[PDB]
Amino acid sequence: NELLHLAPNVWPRNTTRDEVGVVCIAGIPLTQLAQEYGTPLFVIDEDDFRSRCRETAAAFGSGANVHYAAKAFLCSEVARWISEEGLCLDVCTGGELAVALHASFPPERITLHGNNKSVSELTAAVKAGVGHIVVDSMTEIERLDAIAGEAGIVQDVLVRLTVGVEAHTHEFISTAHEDQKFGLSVASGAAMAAVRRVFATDHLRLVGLHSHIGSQIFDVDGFELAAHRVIGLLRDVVGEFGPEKTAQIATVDLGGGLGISYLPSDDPPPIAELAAKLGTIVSDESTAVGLPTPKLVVEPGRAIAGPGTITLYEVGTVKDVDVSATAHRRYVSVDGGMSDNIRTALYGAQYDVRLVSRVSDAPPVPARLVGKHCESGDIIVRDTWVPDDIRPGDLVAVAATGAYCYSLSSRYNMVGRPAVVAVHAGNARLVLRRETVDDLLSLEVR
Amino acid sequence: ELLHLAPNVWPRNTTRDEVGVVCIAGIPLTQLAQEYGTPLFVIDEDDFRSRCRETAAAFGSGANVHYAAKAFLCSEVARWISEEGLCLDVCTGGELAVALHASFPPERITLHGNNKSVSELTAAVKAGVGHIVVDSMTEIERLDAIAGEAGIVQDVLVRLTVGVEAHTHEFISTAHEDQKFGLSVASGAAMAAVRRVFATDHLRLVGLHSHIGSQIFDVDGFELAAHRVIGLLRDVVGEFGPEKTAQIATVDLGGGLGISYLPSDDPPPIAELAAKLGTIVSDESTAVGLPTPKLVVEPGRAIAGPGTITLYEVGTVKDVDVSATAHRRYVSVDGGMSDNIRTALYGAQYDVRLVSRVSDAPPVPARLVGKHCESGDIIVRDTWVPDDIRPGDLVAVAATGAYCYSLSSRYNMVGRPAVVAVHAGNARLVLRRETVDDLLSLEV
Repeated sequence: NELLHLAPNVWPRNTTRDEVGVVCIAGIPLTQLAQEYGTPLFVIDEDDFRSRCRETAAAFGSGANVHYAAKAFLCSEVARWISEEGLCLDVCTGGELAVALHASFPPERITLHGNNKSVSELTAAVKAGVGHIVVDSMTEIERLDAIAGEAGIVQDVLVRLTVGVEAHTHEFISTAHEDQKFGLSVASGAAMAAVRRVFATDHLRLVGLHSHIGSQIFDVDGFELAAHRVIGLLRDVVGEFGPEKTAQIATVDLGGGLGISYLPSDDPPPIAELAAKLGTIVSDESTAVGLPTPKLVVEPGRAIAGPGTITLYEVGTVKDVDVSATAHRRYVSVDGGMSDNIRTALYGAQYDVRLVSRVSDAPPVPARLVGKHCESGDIIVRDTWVPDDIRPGDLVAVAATGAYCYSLSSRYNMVGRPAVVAVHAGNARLVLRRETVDDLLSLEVR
Repeated sequence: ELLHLAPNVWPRNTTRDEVGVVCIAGIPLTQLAQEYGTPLFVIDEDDFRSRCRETAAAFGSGANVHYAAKAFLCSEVARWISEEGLCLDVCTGGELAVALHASFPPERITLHGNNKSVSELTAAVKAGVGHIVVDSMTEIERLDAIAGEAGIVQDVLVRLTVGVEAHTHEFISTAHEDQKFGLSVASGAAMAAVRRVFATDHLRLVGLHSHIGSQIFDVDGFELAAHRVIGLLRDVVGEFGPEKTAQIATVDLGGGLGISYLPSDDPPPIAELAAKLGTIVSDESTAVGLPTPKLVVEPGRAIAGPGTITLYEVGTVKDVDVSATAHRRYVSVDGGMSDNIRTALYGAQYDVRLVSRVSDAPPVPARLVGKHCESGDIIVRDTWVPDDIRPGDLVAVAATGAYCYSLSSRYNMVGRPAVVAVHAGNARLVLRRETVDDLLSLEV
C-alpha cells in the first residue's frame, strides 16, 4: 500500500514490478539475480548509467565538458562505458590512473587530481600523456615542471582554487578563510601566486581554473557566488597579464556535487536547467569584467553512477527492540553492512530501503536496517518503515549505492566485497567477482 | 618540545638513536621505510605479547581474556594469541575461516554477531568452537536445530542489553537501549531467552554477556552493568532454583578496555581495574545468594593497538590561512582514510610525531592529512608539527594497531599498506602491500 511506491527519481530508470509483485531492473526479477549471483549484491542498470552520461553531456553541450569523477566508482567496465559515451575521466591517485589505462581509456581525455601527487604518480601521468593535470600546491608545480621538461613536453594544467564557498542541499556557507587541504586561496593571494608561477615556467601551460564546493547541491546559488569569486581571480589576471594572455585560461571547471535523490523528498533540479543557469552566470560574470566567456566544465561522480545502482540484501534476523515504555523499533539485520555501505556511519547519509522479493499487505512499522558486523554503529538505513511481516529470507534493496559505496568498501570482520553485476535489456553479466577466503588470506606471507 | 614520546602512548620498545631517529625493537624507522615502503604498519610484537600477558595475569588466567579479532586479524596474530594462552572472539563467517586456517584451537574460540547465518553456525559446530554468544530468539532456534543434527550439546552465553554505555570517564544509563545487539533484561526478553535455552536438549547455558563501550577509563560503568546483569541471574533463581542457575558460571563484561591515544589519556593499569571488577562481581553475587561466577573480558584495542604505529612519508606541506592573523599547517602524507578512517568516522584523536630526524624548530599548529580526493580525508585533525617539517620527512601516528587496518579500504584505488612485525632487532613482513594486480584481481 504505502511502501509499495518506488519513487522514479530515486530508483533506477529501468525498474518495474512483476505480475507476481517482484521488483525488476532492466526486466530481471531481483530474486533471480540473488539466486544466480548471491547476496549482498550490487546491481547496475547499465542503460541508466549511459542515460545519465548522455543527459549531462547534452546539458553542458558536449561530453568533453563533463568529466566523470572516478572516485565515485571505478573498474575497467565503467571506464569503457565512459569512453564510449564521450566523457572525460578524472582520476585521483596513482592507481585510479593505472586502471583507467589498463582499460585503454584515451589519455588525452583524462584529468589528474589530488592534494599530494607523488613524483612517481606525476611521472607516470606524463609518460601516458594525460593532457590535463589540476595542480594543488606550489610544490606540485615545481615538481611537474621538472618532470615535463625532462620528457620533452608542455603539460597543460589547471590550478585549484579555494574560493570560500561550501554548498550542500538548499544552502551554502561563505568564509573569509577556508580551512581545508585542497586548493590555493584566492582571498589570500595564494591563487594569484600560483597563476604567476605557471605562466612563468617553460614546461607547463595554464589552461584553466578548478573549484569544488560540495556535494548534493540542489541550487545554483552557491555555484553562482563561487563562479563570481573564481572569475574575479581572472579579473586580477587581466590586471597583470593583459586580456590577450588571460584568454588562454579558457576553461573554468566548477567541480562536482551535482545532486541526486537518495530519498523521494530530495529535489535536485533537472540537469539541463541547472546547466543553463550555470552557463549564463559564467557568461554575465565573464563579460562584466571584460573577458570572453570561457568553457564550463563540470565533474560529477554521484550524479552519473549512483542512481542506477542498487544494493540487494537478504534479511536474516528480525528483532523487535523496545525504545520507550510504549514503542518499538524493528531492527532488520542483513547479509552485508558498513563493509559495503559505510556512508550512513561516515557521513550520516539517508537511504531508501524497500522489500523487493514480494509484496506485503502488512502495515508499515518503524525500523532500522542494520548489517552484520560487531559494532553497534553498523547501520545502513538509520530510520525507515518496513512491512510488519518482514521476515528472514526476504530480499530488500537500498536505492542509490552506485556512488561511493563500493569504492569505500572494506573487509571488516573479514567480510568480502560483494559481487557486482550489470544489467542491460534482459541480460545480466557479472562485472566484479565476489571475494572468498582466498582473497581474504592472499596478502599473507608464508 | 615535541620530542617527548609519551611512554603510555607509544609502543613499549620504542627508542631513540644516537642520531635521534625513532626506533622500535631496536630498528630505526627510516630503515623500515626504506626496506618495506610507506605507508607502513609496524607492530612491536613484544608489546602485543606483553599486553596479552599483563591482561592474563590481571584476570587470573588467559582463559578469562578473549582477544577481539575485530580489532586486527591474520594468521600470524591468531598464532600469538594461541601462544599467550588467550581466547579468540570471532565475529563473522570470514573471521572463523581465517582463525581456522591458522589452526587456532576451536575449544578457545567464542563466536559473536547479531545476524549469524545458518551456514556460519553450521561451520562453527562442525569445527567444534565451543562458545557461541547468542543474540536473537531466531538464532537460538537455528542453533538448537543445528547442534541437534550434529549430535552435540553446544555451550552458549546470551547477550544482554542492560542500558549502559560507557566512554572515557563517563557513562549513560538508559531506560530502553536502542541498538541492534542483545536482548533486553527490563522487557524480560532476556529472561524469555534464558527459558528457551534451559528448554532445548541441544544448547546449554553457561553464561551471560554484556558489552557496554569503548575506551573505558573507570570501573563505574562496569559496576552498574554488572549489577544489572547479575540482576538477571537473581531473576533466574526465582524461576529455576539456585542450584541449576549456578550452571550459568560465567559473566562476560565484554570489551572496551582503554588505551592511550593521546598523552593525557589516563586509563587505569589493568591489574587495578580487574581487581576492582572482580570484587564487584563477587559482592553483587553474594548480594543475591549466588556463587561468585567467573569474570571474562573481551578486549581488542587494549591488546593490539598500542604496539602498532603507522609510518608515513611527507609529500606536501601547505600553510593554510584560517584567520586574518593565524595559519594551520596542512601536512599531507602517503596514505589516508584508506588506512586510518577512525578520525573521519568516529572523530578519533591521534598523536603524530616527526620520526626520521630531530628538529630544533618551534612547534606550529597542524593537520595531518591523506592523499584522497575528499577534503574530510584527515588522519589527525589537531596536532602540532615542527615548523621545518618538509617533504621527505617520516612521521608516525601512534596507535593504529586496532581498527585501522581491519577497516582499510581501496578508496581511490589505494592499496592496503604492508604490515611488518618487529621483534628483538629483527623485522619481518607479515602482510604484504597491495598492487594494481590486486586492485584488478576481481575483474572478469
